[PDB]
Amino acid sequence: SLSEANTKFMFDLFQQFRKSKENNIFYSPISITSALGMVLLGAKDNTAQQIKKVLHFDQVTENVHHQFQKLLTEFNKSTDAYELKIANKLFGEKTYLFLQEYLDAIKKFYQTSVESVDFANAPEESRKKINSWVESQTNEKIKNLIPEGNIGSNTTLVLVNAIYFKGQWEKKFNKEDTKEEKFWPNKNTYKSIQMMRQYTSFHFASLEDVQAKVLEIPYKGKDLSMIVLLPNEIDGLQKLEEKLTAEKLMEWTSLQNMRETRVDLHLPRFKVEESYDLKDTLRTMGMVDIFNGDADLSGMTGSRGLVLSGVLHKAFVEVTEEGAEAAAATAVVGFNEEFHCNHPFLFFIRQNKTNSILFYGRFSSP
Repeated sequence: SLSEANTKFMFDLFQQFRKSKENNIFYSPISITSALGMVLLGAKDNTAQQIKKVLHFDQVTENVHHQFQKLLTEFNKSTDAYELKIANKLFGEKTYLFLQEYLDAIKKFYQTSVESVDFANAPEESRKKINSWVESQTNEKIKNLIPEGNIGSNTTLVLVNAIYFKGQWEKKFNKEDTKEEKFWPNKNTYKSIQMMRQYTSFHFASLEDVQAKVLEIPYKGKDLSMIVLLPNEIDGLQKLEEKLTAEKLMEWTSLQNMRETRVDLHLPRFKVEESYDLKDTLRTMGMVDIFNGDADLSGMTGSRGLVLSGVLHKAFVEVTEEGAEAAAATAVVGFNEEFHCNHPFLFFIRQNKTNSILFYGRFSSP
């Protein structure tokens, strides 16, 4: 199952991300999968086999690219209550020729469009053009995706994925009920925060065992939901993080294993913005040939010689009384019950029909 593969890669990412100093974590695993999927399509031999393993695409069954193409289709839908959109794009050096085969394949499986830019003579201005396209696909929430240092006059390829979601809560919060309260990042310390509050019935589950609770907060239309995992104890997050695997997430957070239940939901207004340099991270995870001289990306060009210089990700979420807005992008460069979220919690945004986790995060502090 592909949904499962993507969710496993999501946890493999999370364990790496835990090592940086940043308190909050927020990223789109699907955006990253999509960008690396476009790289895989042009990879060969061992270069390809390492990518497949990192993405868990070697564990999907029946061609994976076809299954991903079906997913991409589902992720482009707007109603009156929400917008979800995803796009893939290839920016190549103007004078540089890709295999028609490779172009047809990314067009077909990843809906990728192609734009030619002048990296050779204008690498800085090319950088800024890619960064603006990304703004343009993210309601301007992802700015400066690719910082200086990453594009040069020898750059021949930047593959980019952008994903954007904005949706209304099915049951909105009343701004009149929002109040300043303390948020405790640790047992013995606090920061002020605007706490939204409502009493309503939601699918709920108590996970007595990791000493946590789970809540589903639907978006209007119920195509998407935000799932939140709240440790029972102020300091219990570290255990929950150790025990939450893809298999456990799938069990605990399915409708099947939750129940409609009335909850004083207290959820803070919050905003998270984070950046990731993914090169060394993916290297650790198993993707080595692609970043060095062994690289085989001859499926892109017809011969070896292309190597990836970087992989960058940036992500944004904001939660308000009306709903939530979430965005991310990835660049690859080549050459009765209470649920009170007043201490750290995990959250994610899921597309319910496909069971896909589009965005995943940890809120540790305002």
